[PDB]
Amino acid sequence: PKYTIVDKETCIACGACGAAAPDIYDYDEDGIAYVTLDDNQGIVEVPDILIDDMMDAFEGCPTDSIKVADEPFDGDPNKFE
Ligand code: SF4
Repeated sequence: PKYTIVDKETCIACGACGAAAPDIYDYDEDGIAYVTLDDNQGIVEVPDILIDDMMDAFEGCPTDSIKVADEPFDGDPNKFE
């Protein structure tokens, strides 16, 4: 499986990820991205049909703020660092 999460501490509010993967990422009132699948907790497996969009958003993010992993993040975007 795949899980994804935004590191809100590094996001620069550029609007690219919601364009790449609108069913996965949206934004708070200040434009900081978050994963809508699971309220940015990194615990809901990304649907198979959405993985390619997820990878577009992940690869495109200018500040490497989107994380992807094969195990849940359990709330911590920096778990695998
Ligand atoms: S693409 Fe990256 S920097 Fe831009 S809004 Fe999404 S998470 Fe933030």
